[PDB]
Order: sequence, then C-alpha cells, then structure tokens
Amino acid sequence: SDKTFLENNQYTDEGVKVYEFIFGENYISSGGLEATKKILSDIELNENSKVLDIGSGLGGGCMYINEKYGAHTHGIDICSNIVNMANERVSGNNKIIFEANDILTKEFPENNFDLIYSRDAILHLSLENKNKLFQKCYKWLKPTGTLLITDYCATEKENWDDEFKEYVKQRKYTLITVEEYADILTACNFKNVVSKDLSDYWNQLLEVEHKYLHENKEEFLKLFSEKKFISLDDGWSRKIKDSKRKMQRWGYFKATKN
Ligand SMILES: C[N+](C)(C)CCOP(=O)(O)O
Repeated sequence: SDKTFLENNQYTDEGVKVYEFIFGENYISSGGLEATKKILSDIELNENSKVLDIGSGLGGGCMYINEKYGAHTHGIDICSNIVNMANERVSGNNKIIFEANDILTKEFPENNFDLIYSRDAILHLSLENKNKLFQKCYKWLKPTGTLLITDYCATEKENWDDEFKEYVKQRKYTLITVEEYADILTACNFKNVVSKDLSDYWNQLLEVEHKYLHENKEEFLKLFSEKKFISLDDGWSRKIKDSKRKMQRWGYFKATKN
C-alpha cells in the first residue's frame, strides 16, 4: 500500500525525527513554525471555527492554529506512526484531534469546515487523486470557508534534469506546475483562486534550515549518524540549487467556496 511505502521509507520513525530536527519541533513541513506564522498571517478564525489539516504530520500546524485562534482542529495523516508521535505531543486539549486515515476514503459532512489547510503533503498523491481530493475539499468546506495549501511543485517535466528526475522517482512524488495546480482548483469550482510561486521564499527558508543544520552538526551526530547527516545536508543543498533556478518550486494556493 501507499501507507506502508511511506511508513517504511520516507517517514520511518527515525526519518520523521531527522526531519523534525531541521524543520523544528513538531514540524515536518517547510519552514516549521516561522513559515506557519507567515502563511496564517492573513487568516481569520475563532473559537467556533472548524479546521481540517490534511497531512498533519507531527501536529505543529494544528497546535499553532488552536493556540492562535482557539479553533477546533482535526488533523488526518495516513502514517500511523506519525499520528502516534503527534498524539504524544498534546494532552488535555479537546479541540485538537489527530487521526490516522486515508483522506481519500475518510468521510466528512458537506459544508463542515471553515478552513481546510495542507502543508507540503499533497505531493504524495497521483494527479488523479489530487483532483479527487480537491473535489472532496470543495464539498467539505462551508460556503464561507477557505482552502489554504502549500505544496511542492516543479517546472514542466520536459525541463527536469537527471538528478531531479531521480529525486522525484525515489520519493514517488507527483510534482506538477504551479499553474496546473491552480487549474485543478478552478476546475473544482473554487472561487478567488490565488496561486503564488513562493520558490524564492522557500529558498530563504531552506537556507535558514541548512545553516541551522551546519551549526548544530555536533548535536545531530549524537542523535543520528554521519550517514544521515550527509544525506540530509545534500538533500537541502539540492533543494536550494533547484529552487534558485525554479526547477523545484514551492506553490501557495488560497481559494474559497463562494
Ligand atoms: C515533504 N515533506 C516536506 C513533508 C518532507 C520533506 O521532503 P523532502 O524535502 O525531503 O523531499
């Protein structure tokens, strides 16, 4: 299954902990806390709002949203191990729920959520399944609700080089252009579709993370090995190179139901 592939490779327990080291406590998404603050800076919610986080990871996004707004947050992630980790990070809070499930089969009521949020998770879905997911999101959103996404994107496939092809293949990502992604949202009937190519800002975030890794190498080596350091260091180096030249891109999408 896809679930097994993710839990046994990219998101093993150790893989997740290595990601958390560089992204920041409670995060496996780009830019950790600081990007979260920026991405939510123009979003309005309150204690009565209902939020779905698709690909909730270690839960930092939901923790932040609930802290900032007091909103009810429900995170779904297909990886059972990651959800177990997230659930160890929150207690005594009846407004934060993390659930291990496949978002493509999960049932939610129509007109349910004030915000559907997702951070660097939909890259795992095939193109067919991205379309299916966004159709479900449209239904699940309240008439007044907002969809807010960041995700890994890319230049057109014809332009990819050998190293980038191999990264995408090994990860089993489906990376499309920012423009194709926006077109899916438009085809699902979302309104006010705003897409931003945030590759430059992503490059900045990556540089901050890369510098952190380098400055904290000693501590990393005590927690994990030199082999894992090299892999992580080289992975960030390629992302920095490829975002600078817009081969690998970072897309931001915001849209509404009405
Ligand atoms: C995709 N993610 C942001 C959840 C984890 C990191 O993936 P990657 O940048 O190592 O490909």
